[PDB]
Amino acid sequence: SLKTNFVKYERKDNKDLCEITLENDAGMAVKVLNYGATLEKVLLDGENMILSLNSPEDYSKERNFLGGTVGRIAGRVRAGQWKHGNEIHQLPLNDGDNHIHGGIGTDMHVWDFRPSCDSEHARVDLTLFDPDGNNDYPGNLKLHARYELDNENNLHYLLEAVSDKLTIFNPVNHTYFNLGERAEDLNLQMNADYYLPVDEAGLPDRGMAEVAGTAFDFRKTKRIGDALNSDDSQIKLRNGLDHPFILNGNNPAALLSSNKHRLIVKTNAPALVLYAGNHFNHTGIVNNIGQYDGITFEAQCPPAEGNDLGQITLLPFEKFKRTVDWKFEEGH
Amino acid sequence: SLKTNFVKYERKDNKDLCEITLENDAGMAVKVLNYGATLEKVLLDGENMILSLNSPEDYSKERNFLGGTVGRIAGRVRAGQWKHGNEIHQLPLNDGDNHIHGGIGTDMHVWDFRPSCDSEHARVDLTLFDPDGNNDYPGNLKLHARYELDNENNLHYLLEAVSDKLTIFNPVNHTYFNLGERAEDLNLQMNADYYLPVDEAGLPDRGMAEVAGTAFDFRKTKRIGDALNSDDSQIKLRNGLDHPFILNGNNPAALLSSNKHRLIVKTNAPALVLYAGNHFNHTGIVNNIGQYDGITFEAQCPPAEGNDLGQITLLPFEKFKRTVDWKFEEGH
Amino acid sequence: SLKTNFVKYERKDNKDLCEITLENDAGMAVKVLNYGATLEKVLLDGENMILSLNSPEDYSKERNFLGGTVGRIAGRVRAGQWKHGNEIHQLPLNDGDNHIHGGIGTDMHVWDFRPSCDSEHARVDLTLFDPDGNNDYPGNLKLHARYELDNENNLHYLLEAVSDKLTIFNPVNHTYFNLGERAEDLNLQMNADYYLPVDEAGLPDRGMAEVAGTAFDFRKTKRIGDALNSDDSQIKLRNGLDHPFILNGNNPAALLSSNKHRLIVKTNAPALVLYAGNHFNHTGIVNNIGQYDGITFEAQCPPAEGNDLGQITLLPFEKFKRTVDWKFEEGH
Amino acid sequence: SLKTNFVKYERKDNKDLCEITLENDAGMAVKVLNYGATLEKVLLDGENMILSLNSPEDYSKERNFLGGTVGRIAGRVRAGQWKHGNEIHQLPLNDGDNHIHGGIGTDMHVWDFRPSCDSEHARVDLTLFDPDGNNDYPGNLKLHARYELDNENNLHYLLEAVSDKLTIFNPVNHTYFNLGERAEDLNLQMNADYYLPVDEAGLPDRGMAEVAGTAFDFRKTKRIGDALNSDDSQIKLRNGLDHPFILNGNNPAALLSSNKHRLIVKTNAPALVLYAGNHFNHTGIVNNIGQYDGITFEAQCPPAEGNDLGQITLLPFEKFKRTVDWKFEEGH
Ligand SMILES: [Cl-]
Ligand SMILES: [Cl-]
Ligand SMILES: [Cl-]
Ligand SMILES: [Cl-]
Ligand SMILES: [Cl-]
Ligand SMILES: [Cl-]
Ligand SMILES: [Cl-]
Ligand SMILES: [Cl-]
Ligand SMILES: [Mg+2]
Ligand SMILES: [Mg+2]
Ligand SMILES: [Mg+2]
Ligand SMILES: [Mg+2]
Ligand SMILES: [Mg+2]
Ligand SMILES: [Mg+2]
Ligand SMILES: [Mg+2]
Ligand SMILES: [Mg+2]
Repeated sequence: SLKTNFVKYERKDNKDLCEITLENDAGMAVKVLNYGATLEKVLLDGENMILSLNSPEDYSKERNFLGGTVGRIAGRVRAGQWKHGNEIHQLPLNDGDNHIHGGIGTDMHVWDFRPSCDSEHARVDLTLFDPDGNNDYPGNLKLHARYELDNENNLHYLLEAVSDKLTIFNPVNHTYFNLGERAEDLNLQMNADYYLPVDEAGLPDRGMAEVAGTAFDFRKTKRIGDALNSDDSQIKLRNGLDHPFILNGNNPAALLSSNKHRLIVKTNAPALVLYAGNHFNHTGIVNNIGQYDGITFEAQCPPAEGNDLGQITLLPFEKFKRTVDWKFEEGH
Repeated sequence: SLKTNFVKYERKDNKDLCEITLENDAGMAVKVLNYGATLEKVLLDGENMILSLNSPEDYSKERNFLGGTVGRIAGRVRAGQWKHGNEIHQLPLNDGDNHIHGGIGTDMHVWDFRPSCDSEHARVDLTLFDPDGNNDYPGNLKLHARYELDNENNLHYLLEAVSDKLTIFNPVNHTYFNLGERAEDLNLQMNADYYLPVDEAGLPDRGMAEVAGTAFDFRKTKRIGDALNSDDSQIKLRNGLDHPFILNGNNPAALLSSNKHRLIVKTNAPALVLYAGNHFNHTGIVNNIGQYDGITFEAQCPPAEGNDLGQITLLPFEKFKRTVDWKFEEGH
Repeated sequence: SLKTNFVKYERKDNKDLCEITLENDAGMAVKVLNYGATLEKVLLDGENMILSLNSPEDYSKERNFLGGTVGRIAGRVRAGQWKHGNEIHQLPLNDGDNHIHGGIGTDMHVWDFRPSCDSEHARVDLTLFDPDGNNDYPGNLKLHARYELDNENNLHYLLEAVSDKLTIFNPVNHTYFNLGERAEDLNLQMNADYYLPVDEAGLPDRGMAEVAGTAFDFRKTKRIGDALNSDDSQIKLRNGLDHPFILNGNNPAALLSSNKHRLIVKTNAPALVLYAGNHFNHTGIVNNIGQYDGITFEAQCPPAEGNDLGQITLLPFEKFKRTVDWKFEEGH
Repeated sequence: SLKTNFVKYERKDNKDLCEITLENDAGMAVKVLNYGATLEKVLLDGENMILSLNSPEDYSKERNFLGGTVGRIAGRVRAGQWKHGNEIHQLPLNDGDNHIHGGIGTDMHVWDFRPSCDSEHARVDLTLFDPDGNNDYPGNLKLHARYELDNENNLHYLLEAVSDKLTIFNPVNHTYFNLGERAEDLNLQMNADYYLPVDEAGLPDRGMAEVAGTAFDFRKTKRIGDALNSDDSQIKLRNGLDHPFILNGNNPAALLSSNKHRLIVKTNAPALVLYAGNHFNHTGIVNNIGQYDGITFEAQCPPAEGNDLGQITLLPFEKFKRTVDWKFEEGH
């Protein structure tokens, strides 16, 4: 049967930290932490399809992002500045001259949760209240995340939010995928004809450039390591992939594959930000993960070159809705 | 036919007090009072499945909770305090050092009502306006309760609300179930692996504890009286069950049974607070009910240990929606 | 075919006054005025089922109510006063010591309109903006009325509204029905066990009274004239029927019949206010209508005895929705 | 397959200008610019059905309107004044004594965009944030435009918006149609019995006039050039058609035809404003288009004679929704 359960493993911020398991009748078990509404593991016949830390306890010892619901804004904001009309709002500069990842972001907070299931799905709904002014963002914000598993081995991620003030909001699920192997060795096809080259600060500075003729061309199936180990100046600059790709609208958004498994990625986001875990090195808390072991498909609106953030602006009471679907299937 | 009617029996607060009857074609009659949007009786072939007072008039003579729509917050709030950001709001201390049951709560107000029916349901919709600042709660609040009976002997309870200010809201239906017998003698199975132990003040103080190895273990069908008459320190502390149970997500939330009847409880709440009518003693207005005659399944977000009430916070204009389904069927 | 059209006949308030015709394939033609979103005629095989003035031009010469969308509040408000919390708002005293019919109400304004049709319906949607403070009511208000005709000779009336401020709103469609004859001679059955007796000022003063044993008993089919010509003190007081009836929830709300036609009335309102055109006398602008020629079924929340108007209070941005269905069929 | 793609061709306002192509399996390709959410081309078996500039780059060199999403208000506002209650708001006088086309309107802004497709549709969703006070309009505004192509050669246009302040909003899609020929030579049938004659300033001054007996009568199929070359005083005044037509509600709103093609126009707007490109003259940036080469069917609420703009007033948080459907089919 489709079923759910959870176990409490710790306390943080006067709240319980739990590990929630969703199971189906098709060989899949999904593990979620209410800490950061974090996707911890995706087990297909016992094999983990994503990067995970050594233990659930490890996730809250420091900020390592993997699996997390990162907000209020995932990625960078130039000079931490948001201009609307003749007004500019200043966000905290936690990334040198810029702002990144919401400051002390939502991936670091303990969310409330509620598991449920029916004849078609096993799911967990998570909620978080973030007060007006937290990390200098305007608006009381209510966030709702759902991870929902069906019998077709599709894991659906839904992230909804509402603010009571004009604000900016562009969160992302920060899961790294490896299909039980290493992302460097995996094949990728992606329906994106353009990417955003970035500057030394890691932000776009000239809008879209064609992927054609560059390391970023995944229009035809290509080994990820071919891009990572190329002499491409943008790859060298960011020590691997660390780049927004602008989707062309054809389905699926991305298809990641090994000889044994395939992952089909779909989303209502306009972009995928691909980061190949360029900084991992088998040390510290994350000693079980090395460089290029996993790759994100961060489904969000792309980071912007400057203070025009119209795309990610929410009116008071406007419903934000992000969907991502990760479908796991058998290889060729 | 599915049908409705009502009778006026009294006046209170310059309004009429009525008793509304919903009937189906499957042997069920449900009686509702617009006073407190209160579930008065659930008759299955003439046999009452819930605790009821001697007469409808008795419900409004004093606060005895049974059947009532208790709000704005059912249960306790530590120190009556709600912290959001750097702001704390103080609620009335009607429970010693703490706040309980909304002060002069919604179970004590006269709601407006409207019966209706169709080929599938007989229902009554009830509404209440609670002004900003009543019982020191922020926000004008509009509440809508519905009791809806179908031909499958399911009684659906829907409780919706909206506030025009940032506020806190966690109401509950306070029906006590007995299946025409005494709850102490009934069997219970409940899909909850954790409960919240409470302190001397009746509030949680350490988050979840496993039900395994305690009186609170209803994972396998167990006579309620076995828990009530056990030497468990938490049972002794609260003179019986008076505890939040955190649901594991598997269906149903609870199954209460006698040899003759079963009640299947489903809800979109994350918790059930179980209270076994520990204080009843066949005296006063409630002289027809004794200790442990009935048990609640209060479907709400759980009472919290402190002033972090994020789970029950509503933005202005945010729709709150609680569902409970009580399905009555024949025994084994 | 289901079809619509309109003709312009006059100018008022720098706007065009039009008469809109909805037609079906089942012998029905419905005439609507954008002046007051007014139901002008309901023609079944050429025979008018409702009271109408001599000409469309007559409707805007003075306030005669028939067919009109009367708001913001249809009927009386005691002392013109609305109490919410510790605040009381004062409405204009256009009814002696009381307020009635919204002051210079929405039945006196020129609405915008748009006809449309499809394979199932012919309809006209009408809209009106009423500014904050008009007739001393709070809130900018957007009203939307729809008259929609199908091939089953059902005319659906939908009235929706939203305010940007906490406010009170209880409009009604003021159509008088006669089935091409005189209402005094028609039979009526109504699923209401209670009515609200009124005082000398025409307002309720003691809540519900049983219809049983009074002129107001239409639980079993009865000639309307039997009530009108009875010695009942409430009938004498109001010179006929002028009374709220509280619906019991069984279907339909009312059934009005002659030997040739029947009208089946359904509504999502809790009450019908019945007024038998007690003041008409074949004089003035309305010289074609005499006493008791038609009867309203004003589907609204009932007039209240005092300043507690919780039932009709709207939060800012709360959607009000009233439906009425008038189905015309062949007699027995 | 239904498919989408886009190409970047320029930069403007620190954003990329792209040309988005939607294609189906029925011979249609639609080209959209994110600059002004502009409909650039509609190709049916290689033949363009609408007016287009020489190149996508031409659209942003100056304001020429064709294809554009023109807002916040398309068309004129008398004296630039909006009266609500006792308040009047003043808009910029960019049209002599009047206001027109939103000032520096939304057809001149770079919108964000996202293509997508499925088994039934190929679409592009575009969004724009317009700050409070831009062009002296109140309210932060979020606009969403969608162009959606199906396999029946219907192109659907959806335009939605929400403001956080009481405001006025009446945008339009400004596509000119020619069916690969010249509009002057095309036949038109239109289900509108009334038009709004205009004054020297191009605004209505007397409400509706019958089309019967005038050049504006398209109730029966008529060559557009017959109206354009007539001696009608309103045609002479505006150098061709430049007039609101008020729809009668029968389907379709308009049918434009050549010997080879037909265009079926449907809309939820109450009016179509018809402008026959009266000013084009094969000079300047638009040197490829001459007088009467194309005709708009601007689906909006009609321009008003004065400061009563109730029809186009939006409450804060009220959802505006315009639909237009353009279906292209084979001729007779
Ligand atoms: Cl801006
Ligand atoms: Cl490494
Ligand atoms: Cl907080
Ligand atoms: Cl006892
Ligand atoms: Cl009140
Ligand atoms: Cl008379
Ligand atoms: Cl006004
Ligand atoms: Cl020319
Ligand atoms: Mg601060
Ligand atoms: Mg390694
Ligand atoms: Mg106070
Ligand atoms: Mg006893
Ligand atoms: Mg005033
Ligand atoms: Mg007469
Ligand atoms: Mg300004
Ligand atoms: Mg030419």
